Amino acid sequence: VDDDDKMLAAEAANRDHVTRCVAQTGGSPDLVAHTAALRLYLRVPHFLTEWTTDPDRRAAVSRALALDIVSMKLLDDLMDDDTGLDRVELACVCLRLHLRALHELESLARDPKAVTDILEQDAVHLCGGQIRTKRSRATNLREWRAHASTYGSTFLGRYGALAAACGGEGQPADSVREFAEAFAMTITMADDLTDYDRNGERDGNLAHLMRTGAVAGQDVVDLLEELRGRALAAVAAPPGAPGLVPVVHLYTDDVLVRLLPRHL
Amino acid sequence: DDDDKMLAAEAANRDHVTRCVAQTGGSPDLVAHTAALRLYLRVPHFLTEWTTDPDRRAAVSRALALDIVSMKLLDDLMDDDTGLDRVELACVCLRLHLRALHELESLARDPKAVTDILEQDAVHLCGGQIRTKRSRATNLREWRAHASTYGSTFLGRYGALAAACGGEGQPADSVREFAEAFAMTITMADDLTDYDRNGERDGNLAHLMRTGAVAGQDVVDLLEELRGRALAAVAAPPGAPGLVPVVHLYTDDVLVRLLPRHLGEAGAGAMATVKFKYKGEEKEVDISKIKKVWRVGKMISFTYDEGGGKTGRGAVSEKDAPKELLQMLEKQ
Repeated sequence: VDDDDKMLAAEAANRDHVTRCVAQTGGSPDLVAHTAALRLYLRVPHFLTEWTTDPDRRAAVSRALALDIVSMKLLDDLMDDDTGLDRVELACVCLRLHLRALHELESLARDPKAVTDILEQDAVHLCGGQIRTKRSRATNLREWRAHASTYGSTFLGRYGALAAACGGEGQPADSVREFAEAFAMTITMADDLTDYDRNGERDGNLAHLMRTGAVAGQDVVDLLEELRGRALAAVAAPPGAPGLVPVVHLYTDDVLVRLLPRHL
Repeated sequence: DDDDKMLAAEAANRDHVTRCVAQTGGSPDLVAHTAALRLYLRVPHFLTEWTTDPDRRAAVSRALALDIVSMKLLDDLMDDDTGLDRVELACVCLRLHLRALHELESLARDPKAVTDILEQDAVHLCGGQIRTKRSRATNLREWRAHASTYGSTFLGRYGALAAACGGEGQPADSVREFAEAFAMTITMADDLTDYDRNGERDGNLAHLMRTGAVAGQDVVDLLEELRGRALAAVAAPPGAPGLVPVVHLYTDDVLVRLLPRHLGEAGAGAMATVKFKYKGEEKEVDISKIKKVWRVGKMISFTYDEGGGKTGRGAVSEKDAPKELLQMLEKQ
């Protein structure tokens, strides 16, 4: 039973927890399926909980983070209003998953107050950040990274902070967050460079900027290596999460080898 | 001065909400939209009426305002018909809600109480709202079942939170029961108002009344049941007597101002009558056929239309005269 085996079981368990919840609260088959298709979003909680040694606690935190992450993702679908899904179901399922995540996370936290502390702390940065990202679309790498540091980094950083607050002891809180924020940006880039063709995304889209020449391929490679370095550093602080090293290399290399060539 | 306390609480909640919306990056339109939620901003004042300490009362009141408003923005987002920017709506909705959780948790009687209350009936609330839109109500029973979720349960949770966060002397079950009953009176008012203010039809109570699928007298009865439920909750010890005028105000407003707009010529349904004996015969006439009416001691004498230019006569003791007839007296 290796790490891949653990990751795969975690993702399946998170997916089932999510779909059961969506279905019981009235979600239609189409909305349940949409939810089951958020693969990386259902997997990411497993990485964030890599520092949790108790396996039962780890699976509990993982699935609770997955409920809220899916919830925020549905809220995002609701703001772009472009999935064809019923807005009433989206909004209602979004709320229901979120409230269940709050309840599950608070029951796991050493101090239940820490959950709302973390969620309130940089709420203005995250929400005001998402508004500006859509207002003024990015035109170069500086601007792209600035926006992504909110809806990507701060967004995952919070779940990183929640994993440490709900994960028992032996948890270097600042490092789990540091890992989440650097890792988030690597996958946010991956997403941009994938959703260019799969979503017809242009304005503010990193792949678009690379193709139009507003952004240099070497700078994207540089950013990816900076993020790889920051993530590796975060997982090496004590107690340490060595299992995350191959994961950081996997997602970074995938962007360098598969995704970048598609835009240069 | 309860009316002045109420006005100021609404203003203070308004201030707290709009600043929060503005600081998150909500535009002037969105700020105006939330400032316009007058009843939503005032309602937290009713829910916290049992809170003895004024500084806790004001803090709980504004925290409830934050989340009620946030849920109202989520609702504007599921209908997407406000002209507001969807990104601002979603992000301000989230930011307000998160601020409300932090504030309430800081005042709660127990660390898990807030999330326990939000989770306990989240499925009943969320699946209830889905079904309200999925299967439009077609009679009073169905309209009431749906309204008990997005209306009663919705405000009941905030009633429960007001008790959880309001220190000692809170009769939890009572605050919540006042909330659930009052929310339905208000939900009915909104349906009868938004029929014309929004062009709402499918599943709309006023539409069901105009269409004949719901009878006026049943609506009156539901309103009276809700009024009695809210008055009983508010009478439980230690009591919140200040809410008594409030309950009457909203129920009577629906009865007097809104209902008639959807019923027509006297929609009580019960056309009132006068029974009397005239020339050895039993008689009964509709107050509608009644022409002239005057008093002689404790007797009420009158004339009415019998059949064509035909004119009837009668007199009854005032003890046997229906309200309606007695009203014609003074109106004559």
